[PDB]
Amino acid sequence: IKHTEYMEFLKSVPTFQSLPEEILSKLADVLEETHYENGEYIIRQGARGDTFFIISKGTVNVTREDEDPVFLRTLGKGDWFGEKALQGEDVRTANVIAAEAVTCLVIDRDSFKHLIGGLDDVSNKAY
Ligand SMILES: O=c1c2ncn([C@@H]3O[C@@H]4COP(=O)(O)O[C@H]4[C@H]3O)c2[nH]c2nc(-c3ccccc3)cn12
Repeated sequence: IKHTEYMEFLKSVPTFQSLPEEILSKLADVLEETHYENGEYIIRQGARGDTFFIISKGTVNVTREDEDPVFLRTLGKGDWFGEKALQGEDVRTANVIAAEAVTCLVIDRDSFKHLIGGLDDVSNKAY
């Protein structure tokens, strides 16, 4: 293997191919693979979060309640989410819901803050 599979996947993602491979190797060491089915909430707006997600398989819907939640966007393989709760306050600012069989590569806060949080795509993200 999985470490090699994770290496090969991360090297294919434009945000992460900017990273030194030794950093990619450390990420591949520590990331956890989680799996979702259609309709399964991955993140719930208003929860407190410490994890960053990279989609390695499937698609997800992002929604946010600003009564009912409005559809924001769909993300797929190679996209990522969960950074805002890692950028200051730890509140989740939107829901992310699986729309099918999903594999996310999940990075914890300690790994994120050292290895990912400085990436300009991530730190300068805007919606
Ligand atoms: O358009 C988006 C969006 N598209 C994807 N995502 C991802 O959903 C994740 C949910 O967890 P998180 O830890 O908050 O990180 C998030 C992002 O990665 C989005 N978030 C997101 N927040 C806003 C917002 C916030 C505060 C005030 C007004 C609008 C708009 N907005």
